[PDB]
Amino acid sequence: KVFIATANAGKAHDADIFSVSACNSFTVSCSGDGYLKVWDNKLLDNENPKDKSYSHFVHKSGLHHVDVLQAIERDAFELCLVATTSFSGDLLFYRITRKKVIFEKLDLLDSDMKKHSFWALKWGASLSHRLVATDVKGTTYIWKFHPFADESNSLTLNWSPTLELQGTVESPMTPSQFATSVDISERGLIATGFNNGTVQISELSTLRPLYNFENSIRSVKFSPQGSLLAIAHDSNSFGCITLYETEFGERIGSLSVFAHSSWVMSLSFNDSGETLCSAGWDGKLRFWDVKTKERITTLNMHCDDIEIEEDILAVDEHGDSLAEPGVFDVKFLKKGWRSNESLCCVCLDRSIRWFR
Repeated sequence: KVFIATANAGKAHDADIFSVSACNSFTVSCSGDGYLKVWDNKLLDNENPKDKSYSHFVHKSGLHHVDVLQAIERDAFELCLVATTSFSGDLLFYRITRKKVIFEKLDLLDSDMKKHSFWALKWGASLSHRLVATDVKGTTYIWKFHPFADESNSLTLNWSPTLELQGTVESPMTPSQFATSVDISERGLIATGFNNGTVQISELSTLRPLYNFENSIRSVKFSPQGSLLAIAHDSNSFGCITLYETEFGERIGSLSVFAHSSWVMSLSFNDSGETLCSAGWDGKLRFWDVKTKERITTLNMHCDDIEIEEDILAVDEHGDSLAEPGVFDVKFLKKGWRSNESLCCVCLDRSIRWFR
């Protein structure tokens, strides 16, 4: 397979772009500058992404994670939610709607929850939608989202959302350590990565530990099937991918040629679960055939890739070259989301890039 550049935005944020997510309607990025940025997916015949972009300030501590949920509520109510976590440990919620794109901050968490310092997060789309998050102390949280507070509000489509804590699962290790990453599968499995190289899988709806196994985990992603778990982890300055069968937790394989000459920062399975994209701090997006565990293609990121020459960022804050900017995050987009499976990544040169 061959992936090609379709659109990009240089100097997209005023600070580092740590995380990116997408739904049918739009890609959303978040940055250490404190802003969310929404990017229309229905972009035109090579039109400037920035002209179809909408920013919203969230928290001056900066944002390090963002995920978007988009569904229709019984052919009636368009539901589009963004969750993002800040460096202060806050976990903020915004409803998104369309003169054009509007952000509405939601008050969902109680006082008890707000004492935690949230890190990683992930929506579990459709009986109600779920959300999962970690905090820095190593605990994972599981909520159920409701667009309507009671049935009277539901019967009138009266927006009044709540978040109901289903419970938590705790960190296996001696003293508890930083939980860097999370995911939730379609089959109902939760996986949590930690900064000591450990990973604990728990059962959703039980919320009880099933098992675990043992340098820091950076990303954790269930394949769409749910039968395989890909894990990015540091290992003596290099970045490694280890695959695990998901039932007993046996390691079944790995991806190499180590996976990246520097850290593997993020993972993203395509829709079929056949391809796996690795985002690397070496500034590479490598794609892996999952079944044969074999590298298929590589995209090398360069600061001079930016279509508008004016917002090429060739040098960082200290004078060091951004010739090959590391990739903070990557996400596969479904077939018909962009204007044929798409992809999006965000890199150290403060750029966001769409492909294929």
